[PDB]
Amino acid sequence: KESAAAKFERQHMDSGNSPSSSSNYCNLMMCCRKMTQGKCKPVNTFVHESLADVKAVCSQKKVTCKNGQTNCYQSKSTMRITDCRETGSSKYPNCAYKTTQVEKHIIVACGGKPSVPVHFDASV
Amino acid sequence: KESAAAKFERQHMDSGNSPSSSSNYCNLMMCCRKMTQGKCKPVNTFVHESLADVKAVCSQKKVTCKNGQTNCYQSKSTMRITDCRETGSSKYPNCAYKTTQVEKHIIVACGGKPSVPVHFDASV
Ligand SMILES: O=c1ccn([C@@H]2O[C@H](COP(=O)(O)OP(=O)(O)O)[C@@H](O)[C@H]2O)c(=O)[nH]1
Ligand SMILES: O=c1ccn([C@@H]2O[C@H](COP(=O)(O)OP(=O)(O)O)[C@@H](O)[C@H]2O)c(=O)[nH]1
Repeated sequence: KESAAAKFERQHMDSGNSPSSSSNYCNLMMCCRKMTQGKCKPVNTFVHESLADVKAVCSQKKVTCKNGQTNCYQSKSTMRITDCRETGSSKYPNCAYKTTQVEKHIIVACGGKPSVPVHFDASV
Repeated sequence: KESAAAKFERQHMDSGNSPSSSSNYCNLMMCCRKMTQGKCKPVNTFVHESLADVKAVCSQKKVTCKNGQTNCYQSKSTMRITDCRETGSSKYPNCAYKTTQVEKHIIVACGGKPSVPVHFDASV
């Protein structure tokens, strides 16, 4: 069971950062979205366009998936995204990331009926 | 089991204009620090000072806790803190927070051995 001291540190301590630390976006988001459990997911992209716009990519340009699957689609326009990449100094369970703001076309794999994004393949 | 569509939304979607803005600090932190699981914690403060400085409060000015417990202590000096307060628009599981930065004395409950902060009581 989590100690009261550890609980206080979790709920109330942020010694290493401040709200103005914009570079801290990936650290917090990778944590929030449960991609730092068991191991640090080394690379992950968040998309800041609407869900509707990202869903619409499944009806846009058909392209080769990096893994050779044939259900990938490239966005018709660039999108505002953030790449989160684990730093060389990063070490589990303290997963540290570099935050890179980018505007590139995205490639997603689509699946299901209706066909919706299921995997982020790449930016180009 | 988490659907593929939902997994993509969790891993790859953060729709919005200024994702890394200081205004989003509480949204990110309250999620990462596990205070939005089950329900939105309505009010929470993060402290930007060193753990040593916060621990030092346990040997400073004794004050009664808001709840009548007798193990609270007030910091002799002000500390850099961030208050996170639920917005009007906020409703679980879409917890939404207003981020406000202030410099105030903190009041914490101290417990255990060594006596360390275990609860954040108030700022003054
Ligand atoms: O630009 C990228 C590249 C990869 N990924 C994620 O990283 C995972 C796999 O990483 P990558 O393809 O780079 O390495 P590999 O699959 O060869 O191990 C994928 O599931 C994606 O979710 C991402 O979010 N953005
Ligand atoms: O300035 C504050 C006041 C409250 N809290 C947190 O909010 C919880 C309860 O809030 P409070 O006692 O102030 O009001 P209550 O919810 O009991 O009516 C506490 O456990 C604290 O962790 C906080 O972080 N900062």
